[PDB]
Amino acid sequence: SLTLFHNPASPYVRKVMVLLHETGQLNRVALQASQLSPVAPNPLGKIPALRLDNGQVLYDSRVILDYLDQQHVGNPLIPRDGSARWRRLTLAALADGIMDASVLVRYELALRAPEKHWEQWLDGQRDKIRRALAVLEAEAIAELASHFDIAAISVACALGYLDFRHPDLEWRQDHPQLAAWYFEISQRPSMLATRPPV
Amino acid sequence: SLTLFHNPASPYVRKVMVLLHETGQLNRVALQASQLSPVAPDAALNQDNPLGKIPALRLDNGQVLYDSRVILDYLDQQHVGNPLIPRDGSARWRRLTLAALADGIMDASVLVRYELALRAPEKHWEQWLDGQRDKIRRALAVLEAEAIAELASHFDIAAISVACALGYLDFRHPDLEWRQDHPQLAAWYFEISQRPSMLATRPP
Ligand SMILES: N[C@@H](CCC(=O)N[C@@H](CSCCC(=O)O)C(=O)NCC(=O)O)C(=O)O
Repeated sequence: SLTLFHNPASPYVRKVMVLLHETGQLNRVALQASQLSPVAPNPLGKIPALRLDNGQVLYDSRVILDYLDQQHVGNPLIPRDGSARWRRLTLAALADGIMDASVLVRYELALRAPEKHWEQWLDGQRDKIRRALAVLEAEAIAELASHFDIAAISVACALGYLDFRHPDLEWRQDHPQLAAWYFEISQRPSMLATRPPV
Repeated sequence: SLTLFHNPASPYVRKVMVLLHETGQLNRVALQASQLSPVAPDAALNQDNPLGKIPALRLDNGQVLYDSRVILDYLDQQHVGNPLIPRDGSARWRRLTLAALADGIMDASVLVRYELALRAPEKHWEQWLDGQRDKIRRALAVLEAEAIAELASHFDIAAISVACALGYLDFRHPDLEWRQDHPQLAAWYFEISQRPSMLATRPP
């Protein structure tokens, strides 16, 4: 079968796992436990990475999601053409950017020695997250609710990661519509099954 | 019109500019200059891309696309020549994976630039810097070992992305040697650097 190089904490892996659940493809993929190397190091250790039967490996998560969305016969979760394609992919990119910034803040606080922390840098990354959440609340609520697709899955996983690694960034208070949407989609079997450990 | 947030230093912007040049679409896209960093944001950019990153592409109706991969995907469908991103089949995912390899080199290279140029020297995290150096080297080794013929076969999304990553290494990290251990990649890069699209999009 397909082998997915996997880690249960990664929000980028989670996107893939949620799509697999949602599209009924989970039983087609074997999860290979894979080691994180955030400080210093599937020869490139890409996570997620998807190995096909010829030994060739696909990455990163966006490429893997694109591939997997074409292997099932249900409604596509990534629009194949038209304005909706780039709108949903931009919303997904917005979510990926929330993840990128969240991961940078996490790696700094969890892995860099305190003496080497840079507050202006950390605040700059926090600001990206705040600005992105504001856009979602102001512009994207109806859009997210319309279809649990590439955009909704990516945002959901970004929000899950914020709760997981950054509980002290309270985001529900200033984004109540996003909070209500998230509470609901959090109960989907795909989301329940893919929560990060501890 | 279309408006692209732009500077000549960014290799992600460069991928877009190279595609525009290769596909004959430059005269459709206005450039809006952006100077920015995570500690010095562009407030005009932030109103369009809340992540505060370039490229971002404002469409005629004011809808904004980002990040670079989304913009490349859109622009590749706005010309009637051979696509630079395969739209069907195994080739799509191989070429996009190679592009992702290149984007990984760029991502690491940019984080290293910000560490060395912006963060105070006494706060430089040597062990992480070493890690990033190694991650870049391993990616280059994979290109050298596995992808040379593939890159030379078509100057497409994969070739453009790799080329922009190499240009960025030379630009921001000239003291990081990459040619010595990757001669086939170096030779390919020397050849495609002579393409008009590459010559026209060099960093300052
Ligand atoms: N995923 C995005 C990444 C884009 C990206 O990181 N762009 C960089 C400039 S590269 C040039 C840095 C330099 O001056 O050397 C950028 O906008 N940095 C601003 C910031 O992170 O605040 C994409 O693919 O478009």
